[PDB]
Amino acid sequence: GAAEAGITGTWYNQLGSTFIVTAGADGALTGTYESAVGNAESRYVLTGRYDSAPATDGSGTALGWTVAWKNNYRNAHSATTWSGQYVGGAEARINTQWLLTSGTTEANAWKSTLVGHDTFTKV
Amino acid sequence: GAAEAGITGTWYNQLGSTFIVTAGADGALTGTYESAVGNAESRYVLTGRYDSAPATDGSGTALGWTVAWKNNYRNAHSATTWSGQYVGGAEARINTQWLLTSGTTEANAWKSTLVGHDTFTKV
Amino acid sequence: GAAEAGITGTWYNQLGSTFIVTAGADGALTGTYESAVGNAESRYVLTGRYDSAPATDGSGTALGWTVAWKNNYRNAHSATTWSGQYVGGAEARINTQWLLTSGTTEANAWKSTLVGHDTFTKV
Amino acid sequence: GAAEAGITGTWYNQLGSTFIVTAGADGALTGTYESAVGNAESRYVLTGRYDSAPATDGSGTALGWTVAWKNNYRNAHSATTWSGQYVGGAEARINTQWLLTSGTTEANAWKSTLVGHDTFTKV
Ligand SMILES: O=C(O)CCCC[C@@H]1SC[C@@H]2NC(=O)N[C@@H]21
Ligand SMILES: O=C(O)CCCC[C@@H]1SC[C@@H]2NC(=O)N[C@@H]21
Ligand SMILES: O=C(O)CCCC[C@@H]1SC[C@@H]2NC(=O)N[C@@H]21
Ligand SMILES: O=C(O)CCCC[C@@H]1SC[C@@H]2NC(=O)N[C@@H]21
Ligand SMILES: O=C(O)c1cccc(C(=O)O)n1
Ligand SMILES: O=C(O)c1cccc(C(=O)O)n1
Ligand SMILES: O=C(O)c1cccc(C(=O)O)n1
Ligand SMILES: O=C(O)c1cccc(C(=O)O)n1
Ligand SMILES: O=C(O)c1cccc(C(=O)O)n1
Ligand SMILES: O=C(O)c1cccc(C(=O)O)n1
Ligand SMILES: O=C(O)c1cccc(C(=O)O)n1
Ligand SMILES: O=C(O)c1cccc(C(=O)O)n1
Ligand SMILES: O=C(O)c1cccc(C(=O)O)n1
Ligand SMILES: O=C(O)c1cccc(C(=O)O)n1
Ligand SMILES: O=C(O)c1cccc(C(=O)O)n1
Ligand SMILES: O=C(O)c1cccc(C(=O)O)n1
Ligand SMILES: O=C(O)c1cccc(C(=O)O)n1
Ligand SMILES: O=C(O)c1cccc(C(=O)O)n1
Ligand SMILES: O=C(O)c1cccc(C(=O)O)n1
Ligand SMILES: O=C(O)c1cccc(C(=O)O)n1
Ligand SMILES: O=C(O)c1cccc(C(=O)O)n1
Ligand SMILES: O=C(O)c1cccc(C(=O)O)n1
Ligand SMILES: O=C(O)c1cccc(C(=O)O)n1
Ligand SMILES: O=C(O)c1cccc(C(=O)O)n1
Ligand SMILES: O=C(O)c1cccc(C(=O)O)n1
Ligand SMILES: O=C(O)c1cccc(C(=O)O)n1
Ligand SMILES: O=C(O)c1cccc(C(=O)O)n1
Ligand SMILES: O=C(O)c1cccc(C(=O)O)n1
Ligand SMILES: O=C(O)c1cccc(C(=O)O)n1
Ligand SMILES: O=C(O)c1cccc(C(=O)O)n1
Ligand SMILES: O=C(O)c1cccc(C(=O)O)n1
Ligand SMILES: O=C(O)c1cccc(C(=O)O)n1
Ligand SMILES: O=C(O)c1cccc(C(=O)O)n1
Ligand SMILES: O=C(O)c1cccc(C(=O)O)n1
Ligand SMILES: O=C(O)c1cccc(C(=O)O)n1
Ligand SMILES: O=C(O)c1cccc(C(=O)O)n1
Ligand code: NA
Ligand code: NA
Ligand SMILES: [Tb+3]
Ligand SMILES: [Tb+3]
Ligand SMILES: [Tb+3]
Ligand SMILES: [Tb+3]
Ligand SMILES: [Tb+3]
Ligand SMILES: [Tb+3]
Ligand SMILES: [Tb+3]
Ligand SMILES: [Tb+3]
Ligand SMILES: [Tb+3]
Ligand SMILES: [Tb+3]
Ligand SMILES: [Tb+3]
Ligand SMILES: [Tb+3]
Ligand SMILES: [Tb+3]
Ligand SMILES: [Tb+3]
Ligand SMILES: [Tb+3]
Ligand SMILES: [Tb+3]
Repeated sequence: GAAEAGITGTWYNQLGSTFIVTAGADGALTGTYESAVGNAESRYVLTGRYDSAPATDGSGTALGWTVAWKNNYRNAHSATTWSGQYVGGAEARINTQWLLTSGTTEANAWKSTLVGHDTFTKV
Repeated sequence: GAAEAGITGTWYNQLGSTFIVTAGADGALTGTYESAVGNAESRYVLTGRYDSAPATDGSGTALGWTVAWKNNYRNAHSATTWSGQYVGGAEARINTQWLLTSGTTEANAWKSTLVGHDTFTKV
Repeated sequence: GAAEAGITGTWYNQLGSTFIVTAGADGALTGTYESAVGNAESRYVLTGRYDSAPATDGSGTALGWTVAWKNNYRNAHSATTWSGQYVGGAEARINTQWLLTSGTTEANAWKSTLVGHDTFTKV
Repeated sequence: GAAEAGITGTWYNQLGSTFIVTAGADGALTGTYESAVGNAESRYVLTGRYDSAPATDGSGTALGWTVAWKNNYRNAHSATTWSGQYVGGAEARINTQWLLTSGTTEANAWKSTLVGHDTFTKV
C-alpha cells in the first residue's frame, strides 16, 4: 500500500544519521540504523511498527521503532525508541520524538533517559 | 541468557495493561500488548529490541518496543514506543517512559504526541 | 482559594528531594528546591505557575515550575522544569514529568535533555 | 550580563507564537506568552529561571519557564513548561522541549501530558 511504499527507503536525519527501513504489508518495520553521534559504530538492527491503514483524511501515518545499541563492534548498553509520523508528498518526511534509555543502577535511574527529536528526509 | 530469560514472560503495568513478550537470543523482542485504557480492544502486535549482553556491574538491561494501534478490531491511527530498563531479582520490574504519537494534520502536529511512564511487574 | 491552600506547603518526592512552595492568589508559584541527587547542594530558587481557578469537575490542578541549578554553593549549568497536576484529599499528591536541560555545545545538543517523572507528597 | 542581555527580548517560534521575556540579574525570567495554536487567546503570564553565570566554554545557557493557560479571556486548565538553552550570535536561538499537562481525572491521567519541541528566534 501507499504507506508501505512511502516509508520504505533510506532516510537521513538532521545529525547525518542513516535510517534504512522496509515496511511490511501489515505493520512491520525492519532495517538498520547508523548514528552520526554518540557511542556507536557501524549499523544496528532496528524493528518497529506502523499503521498499515492510515486515515486518508490528511493525517500522517503513525509509526515507531527501536534500536538497542549493541552490534558486533560496540555495546553502549542503551536503547532508543523513536515515535512519530510519516508525511508523504514530493519532500517526504518522518517527524519523530525519541527516548534513549541507558542501563543504570537504581540510584542513577533518575538520569537514565534522554529525550530529543529527529526529523528524517529521503535526501 | 539471563536477560533473555528475565524479560520473557507476562507483565502488567499500573493501569492493568498486559504485556506478553519473548526475548530472542540476540536482541529481538516480540509479543502482544493489551491496553486497559484508550482507543484499544483486544491484543496488538509488538516488536522491539533489548541489550542481549547487558553490563553485569549492577546496571539494568536497556530495552524498547513499539505498538501500532491497529488490529482486527480497531485502528486508533497511533503508535506507542516504550523505552526503559529491566531489573531482575525476586520482584522483577521493567521501568519505562513512553511516547504515543497519533497521526495528525501538520496544523495539529504540535499536539500529536503524549508522554508518560509505565512500570511493569510479573504480578 | 482551595488550590492555593492545597499546593502551598512542603513536599518530598520519591528520591527524597524537598520542594517548598507558596502559591499566590492569581497563579504564581515561588519557593525552593533541594535535590537528593545530582550536581546539587543546598536550596535553589524556583518559580512557576498554576491554574488558580481549576475545574471543579474532578480534574486535578495544572501547574509547572522551573529550577536553574545555580546558587551560592554550586552551578551545574542546567535547568529543570516540572509539569504536572495537583490532586488534593487526605493524601495530597503532585504528579509530574520533568525535563532537565544542560548547557551544551551544538555538537552535543542531541544529549542535552533528560526526562523523568517525580511524584510528591506532603509526607 | 551577556546572558541576561541575550535572552531579554521578543521571540517567535516555528508556530508563530510570541514569547516576550525579561531576564533578571540573578536568574529570574518574567514576561508573556501568546500561542498561535490551541485553547488560547491573548497573552499569558510566564515566569522561569535561567543560569545567570553560564560556562563560557562554548556551551549554551540553560533556562526554563512555565505558562498556566488562564488569563482574563480563557482558562484551558493546563500548563506548559519549556526547558532548553539559549545560543547567541547574530542569529540567536532558544532551543526547547516542552511538556503540556492538562488537569484530568485520575482515570485519564495517562493522557494528561503532551510533549513537543519549539525553536525560537528574534525574527
Ligand atoms: O550513545 C549511545 O548510547 C548510542 C547512540 C545514540 C544516538 C542517538 S539515538 C537518538 C539521536 N538520534 C540519532 O540519530 N543519534 C542520537
Ligand atoms: O488510544 C490509543 O491511541 C491507543 C491506546 C493507547 C494506550 C496507552 S499506550 C501508553 C499507556 N500505557 C498503557 O498500557 N496504555 C496507555
Ligand atoms: O545535576 C544537575 O544538573 C542538577 C540536579 C538535578 C536533579 C534532578 S531534577 C529532576 C530530578 N528530580 C529530583 O528531585 N532530582 C532530579
Ligand atoms: O491548548 C492549551 O491547553 C493551551 C495552549 C497550548 C499551546 C502549546 S504550548 C506548547 C506549544 N508551543 C506553542 O507556542 N503552542 C503550543
Ligand atoms: O503474528 C504476526 O503477524 C506478528 C507477530 C509479531 C510481530 C509481527 C510483525 O512485526 O509483523 N507480526
Ligand atoms: O557521545 C557520547 O556520550 C559518547 C560517545 C562515545 C563514547 C561514549 C562513552 O564511551 O560514554 N560516549
Ligand atoms: O564524555 C562522555 O560521553 C562521557 C563521560 C563520562 C561518562 C560517560 C558515560 O557514562 O557515557 N560519558
Ligand atoms: O559498517 C560500516 O560502515 C563500518 C564498520 C566498521 C568500521 C567503519 C568505519 O570505520 O567507517 N564502518
Ligand atoms: O474500512 C474501514 O474500517 C476504514 C476505512 C477508512 C478509514 C477508516 C478509519 O479511519 O477507521 N476505516
Ligand atoms: O562498547 C563496548 O562493548 C566496550 C567498550 C569499551 C570497553 C569494552 C570492554 O572492555 O568490553 N567494551
Ligand atoms: O569489542 C567489545 O568489547 C565488544 C564488541 C561487541 C559487543 C560487546 C559487548 O556486548 O560487550 N563488546
Ligand atoms: O551511551 C553513551 O555513552 C551515552 C548515553 C547517554 C548519554 C551519554 C552522555 O551523556 O555521555 N552517553
Ligand atoms: O538480521 C538480523 O538478525 C535481524 C534483522 C532485523 C531484525 C532482527 C531482530 O529483531 O532480531 N534481526
Ligand atoms: O481514551 C481515549 O482517548 C479514547 C478512548 C476510546 C475512544 C477514543 C476515541 O474514539 O477518540 N478515545
Ligand atoms: O474523549 C475522547 O477520547 C476524545 C474526544 C474528542 C476527540 C478525540 C480524539 O480525536 O481522539 N478523543
Ligand atoms: O482478545 C480478547 O480478549 C478480546 C477480543 C474481542 C473482544 C473482547 C472483549 O470483549 O473482552 N476481548
Ligand atoms: O566481552 C566483552 O566485550 C564484555 C564483557 C563484559 C562487559 C562488557 C561491556 O560492558 O562492554 N564487555
Ligand atoms: O477504530 C476503527 O477502525 C474505527 C472506529 C470508528 C469508525 C471506523 C470506521 O468508520 O471505519 N473505524
Ligand atoms: O471495524 C473497523 O472499522 C476497523 C477494524 C479494524 C481496522 C480498521 C481500520 O484499519 O480502519 N477498522
Ligand atoms: O487514540 C485516541 O483516541 C487518542 C490518542 C491520544 C489522545 C487521545 C485523547 O486525548 O483523546 N485520544
Ligand atoms: O503582571 C502580573 O501579575 C505578573 C507578571 C508576571 C508574573 C506574574 C506572576 O508570576 O504572578 N504576574
Ligand atoms: O549525578 C550526577 O551527574 C553528578 C553528581 C555530582 C556531580 C556531577 C558532575 O560534576 O557532573 N554529576
Ligand atoms: O559521573 C558523572 O556525573 C559525570 C561523568 C562525566 C561527565 C559528567 C558531566 O559532564 O556531568 N558527569
Ligand atoms: O542549606 C543547606 O542545607 C546546606 C548548605 C550547605 C551545606 C549543607 C550540608 O553540607 O548539608 N547544607
Ligand atoms: O465562571 C467561570 O468562567 C467558570 C466557572 C466554573 C468553571 C469554569 C471553566 O471550567 O471554565 N469557568
Ligand atoms: O559547581 C560549580 O560552580 C563548580 C564546580 C567545579 C568547579 C568550578 C570552578 O572551577 O568554578 N565550579
Ligand atoms: O564555588 C564555585 O565555583 C561556584 C559557586 C557558586 C556559583 C558558581 C558559578 O556560578 O560558577 N561557582
Ligand atoms: O549536572 C550534571 O552533572 C549532570 C546533568 C545531567 C546529566 C548528568 C550525567 O548524566 O552525569 N550530569
Ligand atoms: O529570594 C530571591 O531572590 C528569590 C526568591 C524566589 C524567586 C526569585 C527569582 O525568581 O529571582 N528570587
Ligand atoms: O487545539 C486544541 O485542542 C483546542 C483549541 C481550541 C479549543 C479547544 C478545546 O476547547 O478543547 N482545543
Ligand atoms: O478538538 C479538540 O480540541 C477537542 C475535542 C474534544 C475534546 C477536547 C479537549 O477535551 O480539549 N478537545
Ligand atoms: O491581547 C490581544 O492581542 C487580544 C486580546 C483579545 C482579543 C484579541 C484578538 O481578537 O486578536 N487580541
Ligand atoms: O568563578 C567561578 O566559579 C567560575 C568561573 C567560570 C566558570 C565557572 C564554572 O563553569 O563553574 N565558575
Ligand atoms: O475557557 C474558559 O474559561 C471557558 C471555556 C468555555 C466555557 C467556559 C465556561 O462555561 O466558563 N469557560
Ligand atoms: O469567559 C470565561 O469563562 C472565563 C474567562 C477567564 C477565566 C475563566 C476561568 O478561569 O474559568 N473563564
Ligand atoms: O487545552 C486544550 O484544548 C487541549 C490541551 C491538550 C490537548 C488537547 C487536544 O488534544 O485537544 N486540547
Ligand atoms: Na520497536
Ligand atoms: Na517556571
Ligand atoms: Tb505480522
Ligand atoms: Tb557517554
Ligand atoms: Tb563506515
Ligand atoms: Tb564489550
Ligand atoms: Tb536477529
Ligand atoms: Tb480519544
Ligand atoms: Tb478480552
Ligand atoms: Tb475503521
Ligand atoms: Tb501576578
Ligand atoms: Tb554529571
Ligand atoms: Tb543540608
Ligand atoms: Tb564555578
Ligand atoms: Tb531573585
Ligand atoms: Tb482541545
Ligand atoms: Tb490579538
Ligand atoms: Tb470559564
